[PDB]
Amino acid sequence: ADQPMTTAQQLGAIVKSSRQIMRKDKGLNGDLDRLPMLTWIMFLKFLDDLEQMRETEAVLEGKSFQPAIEAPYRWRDWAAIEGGITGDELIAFINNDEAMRPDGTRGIGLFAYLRSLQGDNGGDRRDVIATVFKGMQNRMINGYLLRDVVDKINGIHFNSSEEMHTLSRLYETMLREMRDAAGDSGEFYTPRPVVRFMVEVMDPQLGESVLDPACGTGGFLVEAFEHLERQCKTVEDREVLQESSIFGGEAKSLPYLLVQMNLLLHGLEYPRIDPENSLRFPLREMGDKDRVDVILTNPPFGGEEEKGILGNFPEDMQTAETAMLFLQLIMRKLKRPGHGSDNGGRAAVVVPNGTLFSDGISARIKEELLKNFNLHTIVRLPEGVFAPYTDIAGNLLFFDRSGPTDDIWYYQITVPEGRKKYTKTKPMESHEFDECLNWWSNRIVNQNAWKESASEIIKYSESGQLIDVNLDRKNPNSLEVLEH
Repeated sequence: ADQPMTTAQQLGAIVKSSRQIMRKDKGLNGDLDRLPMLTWIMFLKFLDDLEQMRETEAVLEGKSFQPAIEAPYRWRDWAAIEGGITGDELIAFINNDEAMRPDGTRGIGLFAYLRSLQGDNGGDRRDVIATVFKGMQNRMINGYLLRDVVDKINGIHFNSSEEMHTLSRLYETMLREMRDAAGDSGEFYTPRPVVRFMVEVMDPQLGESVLDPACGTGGFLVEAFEHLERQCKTVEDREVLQESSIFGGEAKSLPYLLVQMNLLLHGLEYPRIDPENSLRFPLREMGDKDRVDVILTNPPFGGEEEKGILGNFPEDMQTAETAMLFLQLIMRKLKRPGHGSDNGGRAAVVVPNGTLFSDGISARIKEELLKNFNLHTIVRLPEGVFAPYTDIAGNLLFFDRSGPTDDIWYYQITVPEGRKKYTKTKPMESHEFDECLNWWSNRIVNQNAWKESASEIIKYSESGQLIDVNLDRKNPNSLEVLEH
């Protein structure tokens, strides 16, 4: 019988006790420094335990195994040995281009090794590990303290990939919270129930490509991958899964590293995450070679882009509003029909009310959307869904590239009785999407769902000038439509 997995309480203890050890290291200043430290250490530990499971699996399947990391650079070589390399010797092994290694031989140091990893066949998990470590550095100065942290993390344990994923989830929650513990009052996060709903209705299929141009710590991409993994029945299916073309963009350092790490731990060979501004490329240079089957995303609800970015967009669509520029990017990146599928690509996009009611340049963007894509469903959510980052209401746009919009289904979810908005401590829950899920493939008008028409929504003057595309439509059954 194998030892039980680390419990949630135990993971918390390890994380807190490690941070408290870090408070003694003069090389580290606050969670700004401590959280990336914990993260690379935790990653090398998780990765090696995963590699053990993969090696074991390959032996059972009579298949060859290729380690991502080779001895003596694996966790089991340098970290897992009681009373192993420590003090100045440890710092040297970590930091140096060349150092005495844990096996008593001189060679390249750990970070230098990880940063110089490269895939055989034109890019694999080793190249992603290298990119991750090129974006991190060891800031601890005291090797005895580093060793002490490594000894705590070494005690983490799991028996399967699923157990590992549970701990990864818990860890990411701790980080976000720590980074919400009155230190950095900010960031933004799509709640899990909203992500799962969006992935469930989008139903990504093995063989499809997926993009999230604002993937954060990778919520949509990881959920998409797990959804894809449930479809595998054969060895061939598994290869398709692991070689999936999965793309992301994320501007924030730690989240950028976290999405790459989690996808690698899920078995994706090459998460393709761009750390720079997703809006920086000329849409007009984009073509079929650039397009994807599925887009799952919660772009920013607000903000403005610098003027240099605007030049990348059509002359009549140069709004500085980030949320609207992302909408154009997403439209551009959907596969056109007749390129592997009949409907072309499909997108699910979280937008604020402002996107819906906006006018001017935004109306032109929405006209283009309605004329060239099928915006078949808009699900409208209660205020508070994104608490505590903002109480603003959210909406989910579902569109594909099949052709122009005709009828648009609206579906409004209401906050449970007696409450007016969700809260951090009382968040929205998955069961609340059940009614919508069942309705999705059995659409009828009712208390929550109604139809609008694109030709009614888009308004032109007699000259044919565009006057309005207002998608902020209210539930005709609601009382706001009754007594205004």
